Amino acid sequence: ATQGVFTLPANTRFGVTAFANSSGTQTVNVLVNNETAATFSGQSTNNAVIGTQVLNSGSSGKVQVQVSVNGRPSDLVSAQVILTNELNFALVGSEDGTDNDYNDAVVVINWPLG
Amino acid sequence: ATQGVFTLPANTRFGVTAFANSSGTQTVNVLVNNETAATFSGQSTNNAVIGTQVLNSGSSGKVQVQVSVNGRPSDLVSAQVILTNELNFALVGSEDGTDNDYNDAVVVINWPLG
Amino acid sequence: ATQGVFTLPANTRFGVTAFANSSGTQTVNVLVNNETAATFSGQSTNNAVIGTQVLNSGSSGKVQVQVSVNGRPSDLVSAQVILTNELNFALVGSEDGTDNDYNDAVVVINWPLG
Amino acid sequence: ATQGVFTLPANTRFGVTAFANSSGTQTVNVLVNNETAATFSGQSTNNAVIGTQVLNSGSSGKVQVQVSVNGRPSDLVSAQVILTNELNFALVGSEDGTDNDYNDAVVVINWPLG
Ligand SMILES: CC(=O)N[C@H]1[C@H](O[C@H]2[C@@H](O)[C@@H](CO)O[C@@H](O[C@H]3[C@H](O[C@@H]4O[C@@H](C)[C@@H](O)[C@@H](O)[C@@H]4O)[C@@H](O)[C@H](O)O[C@@H]3CO)[C@@H]2O)O[C@H](CO)[C@@H](O[C@@H]2O[C@H](CO)[C@H](O)[C@H](O)[C@H]2O)[C@@H]1O
Ligand SMILES: CC(=O)N[C@H]1[C@H](O[C@H]2[C@@H](O)[C@@H](CO)O[C@@H](O[C@H]3[C@H](O[C@@H]4O[C@@H](C)[C@@H](O)[C@@H](O)[C@@H]4O)[C@@H](O)[C@H](O)O[C@@H]3CO)[C@@H]2O)O[C@H](CO)[C@@H](O[C@@H]2O[C@H](CO)[C@H](O)[C@H](O)[C@H]2O)[C@@H]1O
Ligand SMILES: CC(=O)N[C@H]1[C@H](O[C@H]2[C@@H](O)[C@@H](CO)O[C@@H](O[C@H]3[C@H](O[C@@H]4O[C@@H](C)[C@@H](O)[C@@H](O)[C@@H]4O)[C@@H](O)[C@H](O)O[C@@H]3CO)[C@@H]2O)O[C@H](CO)[C@@H](O)[C@@H]1O
Ligand SMILES: C[C@@H]1O[C@@H](O[C@@H]2[C@@H](O)[C@H](O)O[C@H](CO)[C@H]2O[C@@H]2O[C@H](CO)[C@H](O)[C@H](O)[C@H]2O)[C@@H](O)[C@H](O)[C@@H]1O
Ligand SMILES: [Ca+2]
Ligand SMILES: [Ca+2]
Ligand SMILES: [Ca+2]
Ligand SMILES: [Ca+2]
Ligand SMILES: [Ca+2]
Ligand SMILES: [Ca+2]
Ligand SMILES: [Ca+2]
Ligand SMILES: [Ca+2]
Repeated sequence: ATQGVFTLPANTRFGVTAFANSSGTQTVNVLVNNETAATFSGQSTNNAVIGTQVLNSGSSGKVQVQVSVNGRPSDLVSAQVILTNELNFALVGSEDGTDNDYNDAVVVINWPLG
Repeated sequence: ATQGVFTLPANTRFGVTAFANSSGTQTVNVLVNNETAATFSGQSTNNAVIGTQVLNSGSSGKVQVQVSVNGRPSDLVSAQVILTNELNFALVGSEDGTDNDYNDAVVVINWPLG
Repeated sequence: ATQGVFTLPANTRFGVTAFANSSGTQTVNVLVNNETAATFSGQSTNNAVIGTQVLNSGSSGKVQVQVSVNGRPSDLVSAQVILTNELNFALVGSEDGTDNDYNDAVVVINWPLG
Repeated sequence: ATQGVFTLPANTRFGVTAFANSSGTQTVNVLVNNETAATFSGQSTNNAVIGTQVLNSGSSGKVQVQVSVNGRPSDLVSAQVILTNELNFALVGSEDGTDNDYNDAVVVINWPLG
């Protein structure tokens, strides 16, 4: 199935934060309405934050996360979970290698903000 | 129900990260096997990452998150989600006020690392 | 925090299924737009299905699950999970006793159908 | 990523329930320790419960869901959710066609029971 694609409410600010757990430099691209809105880059094996930003979901609300490492797209796993009918998490894990730990870049999207 | 309590695998490193979305200064306490292991604080209405840390779950794997604002416990919501039977997120929201956005402090725990 | 309340897309059919795991007879009510839409009751300690129905979320999309045992409201815990940005689960557990298993009535809502 | 594979606690009873939403007849197989322990088949476009069963995770705890339509495997999506650190849902959707609704067979596993 497609992974890393989420429909947010329109015109809504959301947070996006990425963590790295890999020897490879992770490049995380966040696309809003099909256009690149943020790009994070970094390397850690200790869950460092490699980027955080606040974005607006725009007219459609479409948000897509993509991850690549040494020019190759990582395999993604994702889900959205909603707590108390209010608090939304869009979660992505990614795998750049052969161990299927799926933590190589971890991306958390959360809304609402404020 | 009790919220903000998670059983992790024993002797496992995990990340804990907190975000703020409130006019009130948030204080986030992270307990591991019933003793404080990390404390984060800050004040933002734009999702600032007020703290992030790597901890070890220790022998019994018990991790608890508590949130307070001006000495008053916040009401918590939480859940754990597991992707591809590998990648774990323990999620907490909290409410310090009257609007029930539950984002006033948001805490994300992730494992495994590395 | 409020539990067992979910906002569905309007005019959408959804399934609701309830299971029992308790010595007490479980009464499960499903409200749509603040009005009773379905009621199930039964008793099992081995996960029997005590009710299943297809409902329409109607003009409001507002769905609430309530659980009680002989006039005593059970404590609920709930969350919504979305897979591949398409497949939705609204999940409820409930506790009628002292063991905090939260399985005494379990309610699963899923959409879309068809 | 692998989907539909879950690690349960050993020697633990769990419920498994399957729903259908497709013109095609769904075949759902639930494997415990790599052998089929339950099978359900049926056709519905209205979320029929094509089967429910209580199984034991046995000595290994590995549980796998497979879905096919006249022998053709369906693509799966899955996740596990844990509420109040005690109530577990393992969730599966599947796609047999071209519309990406992922509801063609839906499988929910819950534990603990009793
Ligand atoms: C009927 C039965 O199962 N008897 C068991 C006894 O079971 C208890 C135990 O399950 C407790 C857990 O809190 O709950 C008692 O029931 C209370 C109700 O709880 C609900 O139903 C339960 C069955 C659980 O599903 C629970 O999660 C639910 O919340 C509650 O709603 C109600 O208001 O009050 C009830 C109590 O009045 C339930 O009776 O457990 C004992 C100890 O395990 C069993 O005794 C043991 O039996 C084994 C054989 O299996 C053996 O004989 C052993 O020596 C003996 O101690 C008893 O059979
Ligand atoms: C039988 C039926 O429902 N006929 C409908 C027609 O429905 C389509 C549509 O649902 C597509 C979606 O991809 O799938 C067709 O079935 C395919 C199988 O898909 C599975 O079953 C489906 C019912 C869905 O659940 C889907 O999610 C499943 O994956 C697939 O497994 C198989 O390999 O191939 C199948 C054929 O492609 C299904 O037939 O939809 C049309 C258009 O909406 C309906 O026609 C409209 O009917 C209304 C009245 O309701 C009115 O008459 C209107 O004018 C007319 O266009 C048709 O009745
Ligand atoms: C003074 C100001 O900025 N006014 C804008 C107003 O802001 C409100 C509104 O957000 C309400 C929502 O309940 O909360 C008030 O703040 C609370 C505070 O709530 C916390 O902080 C908020 C910013 C928000 O994040 C809440 O979710 C959070 O719980 C409480 O903690 C505190 O005890 O009491 C204060 C005061 O009541 C905000 O001041 O929002 C509107 C709507 O956008 C704007 O028009 C105002 O300019
Ligand atoms: C540290 C390690 O990084 C990543 O794996 C890399 C991979 O991206 C790259 O292409 O190739 C190397 C060498 O094989 C990988 O590193 C090894 O990964 C092993 C596990 O598969 C093991 O961790 C070795 O210690 C590494 O040298 C990640 O995909 C991996 O999860 C892990 O974080
Ligand atoms: Ca990896
Ligand atoms: Ca890794
Ligand atoms: Ca608030
Ligand atoms: Ca807030
Ligand atoms: Ca109970
Ligand atoms: Ca019970
Ligand atoms: Ca389909
Ligand atoms: Ca379908």
